[PDB]
Amino acid sequence: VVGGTEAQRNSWPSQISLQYRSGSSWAHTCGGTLIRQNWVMTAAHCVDRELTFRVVVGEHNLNQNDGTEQYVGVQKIVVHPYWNTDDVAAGYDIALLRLAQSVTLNSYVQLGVLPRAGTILANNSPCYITGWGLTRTNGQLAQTLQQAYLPTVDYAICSSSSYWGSTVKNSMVCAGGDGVRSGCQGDSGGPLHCLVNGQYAVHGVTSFVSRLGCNVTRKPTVFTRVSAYISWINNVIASN
Ligand SMILES: [Br-]
Ligand SMILES: [Br-]
Ligand SMILES: [Br-]
Ligand SMILES: [Br-]
Ligand SMILES: [Br-]
Ligand SMILES: [Br-]
Ligand SMILES: [Br-]
Ligand SMILES: [Br-]
Ligand code: NA
Ligand SMILES: [Xe]
Repeated sequence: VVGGTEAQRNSWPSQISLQYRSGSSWAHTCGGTLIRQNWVMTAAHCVDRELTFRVVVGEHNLNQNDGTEQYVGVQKIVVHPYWNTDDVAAGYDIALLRLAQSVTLNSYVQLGVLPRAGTILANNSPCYITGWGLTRTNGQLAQTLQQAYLPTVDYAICSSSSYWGSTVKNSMVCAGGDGVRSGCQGDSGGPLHCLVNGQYAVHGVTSFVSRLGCNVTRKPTVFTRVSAYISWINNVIASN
């Protein structure tokens, strides 16, 4: 998250850190959203590689004991069957991870609430992106969970020529684009939390930014629109 501020440790308890094994250690690669005690919603591109993944729930500082973490292996990965890794602009950047164990809920570990199917936010709706991704373009990961205020940019504006043109699809949510604040690498798969009727819900799964860089004016961060995938998500959880 570029231009973010440090999240309070109990503000976004469905955020997870998706990590892969590297040697005798684990490296954060992506975010995700806990949506069931044994299911995480993340971006399909996050699990393109044939790695060993784990999820950490109740994580705040990647590199320090918080006293609240639960570490759990990924037992099954269900990528959207229409996903194509060399066409992120096609969409379908969404995947569900079944955990090897059901995690325990507490103030630090809670299910993310998802929007109702079909729901589209008004232009400039209030949202926060959260994650441990780079804090600058070609920078380094955040040690502590970051949040940045990233109002939505609706499909008409974001699919216009000045913005993303035909690269963005209506199955995506755009947010930000102010040149200062953005998602960045390592935020992929994590949530966009948008305030609706007084409740935050996860409307977006972070998918991509500009090849030019993370905080690029008129290149808002692009997210998979969760409310386009509610039936998919329910079908997968019900079948697995
Ligand atoms: Br949350
Ligand atoms: Br559950
Ligand atoms: Br699998
Ligand atoms: Br269990
Ligand atoms: Br909703
Ligand atoms: Br939307
Ligand atoms: Br829809
Ligand atoms: Br749906
Ligand atoms: Na930690
Ligand atoms: Xe990203």
